[PDB]
Amino acid sequence: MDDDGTGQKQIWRIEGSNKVPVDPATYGQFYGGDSYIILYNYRHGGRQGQIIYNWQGAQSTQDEVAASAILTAQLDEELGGTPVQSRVVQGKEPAHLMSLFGGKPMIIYKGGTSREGGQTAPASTRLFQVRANSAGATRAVEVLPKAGALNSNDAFVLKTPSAAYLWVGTGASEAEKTGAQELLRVLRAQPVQVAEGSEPDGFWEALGGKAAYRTSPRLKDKKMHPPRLFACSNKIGRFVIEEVPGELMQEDLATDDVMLLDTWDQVFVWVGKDSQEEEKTEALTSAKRYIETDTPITVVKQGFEPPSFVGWFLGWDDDYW
Ligand SMILES: [Ca+2]
Ligand SMILES: [Ca+2]
Ligand SMILES: [Ca+2]
Repeated sequence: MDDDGTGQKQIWRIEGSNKVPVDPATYGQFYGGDSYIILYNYRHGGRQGQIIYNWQGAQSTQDEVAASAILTAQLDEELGGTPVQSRVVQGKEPAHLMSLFGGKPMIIYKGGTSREGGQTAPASTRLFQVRANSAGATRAVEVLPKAGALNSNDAFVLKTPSAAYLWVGTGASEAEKTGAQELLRVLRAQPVQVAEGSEPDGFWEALGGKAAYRTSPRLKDKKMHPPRLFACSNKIGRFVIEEVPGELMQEDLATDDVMLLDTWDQVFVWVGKDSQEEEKTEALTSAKRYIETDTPITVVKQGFEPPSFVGWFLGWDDDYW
């Protein structure tokens, strides 16, 4: 897609069985608990065009997903069947969708709406993980405001009732720092800038006390062989290993298989709780083989992941499974 992302867009959120307009002043901000529809009208190389992006937040329920399916069939038909359709889950957005918000980062809040509970209110202390990919696309994902949630590879924003902080990992890029600044503008708070290793007492206090967090040599490295995740499985009748692209999300770890995370200087073998013995044995064999064609191999179990592993994921919830 060569279009520059500056065409007219409309964004609706799924609320029960309806789609409901989102405040246009907040375009680029989404609730991870919800599902959205973006109708993007553009003009490129002489001709007009249309795309519908169906965006699914990582905590969106199965009924929201079914309701957007009907809602998109309705929109498609209202428009005469003219648009290009594309389904997208959180963290796997193509470049073109990321460009729609004017160089701003996509911001993803905790919470959302449901038929039962309505619109959740924002917490009074919130933490945001700001990560950008090789190509400069930036995502700011809200997580639980604990010290353990930090990782040296990224920038973070911390907003309390009384103060705001912009924490900067040793490994954080300039695109991640810029993105944190833009989140801070949307939050209407002015930051105290904080480098990793020289945090003020107020920063730790606001996170609930100082603690160990997600770090390693590789996570700390600025230079960036950026890490690769693989799914290993014998569910089809034989053992195979395929790559999982896009941002590393916790949903990508298949709980009935074994996963390999290659951070170059190390290889993690994550073992799903419903994976079979043979999947782990063969994955250990394949990792060892891949390494020797040119390094610790660390085995980790679902629910008992060390911080060196978890730091590579964009958002982690300890009560996800
Ligand atoms: Ca929801
Ligand atoms: Ca980073
Ligand atoms: Ca399996």
